[PDB]
Amino acid sequence: MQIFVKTLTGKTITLEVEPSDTIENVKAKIQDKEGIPPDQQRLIFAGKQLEDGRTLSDYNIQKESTLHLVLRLRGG
Repeated sequence: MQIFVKTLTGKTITLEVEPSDTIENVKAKIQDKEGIPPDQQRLIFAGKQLEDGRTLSDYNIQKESTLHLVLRLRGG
């Protein structure tokens, strides 16, 4: 299924995922399209952060959901 990943800069990125993919998979696709390393990416959906060991299905993310991508704070 497809899902929408909205960025801080107002851009909308389009992904093709499968329910069983883990959150680290999704950040990794964001990297091959935008170059943003996974360690710097935060996925927020409905006000709640998404965890790398969890799956898209564990958060009840369905077709055409809009996931919000927020960048991590400064760490040095």
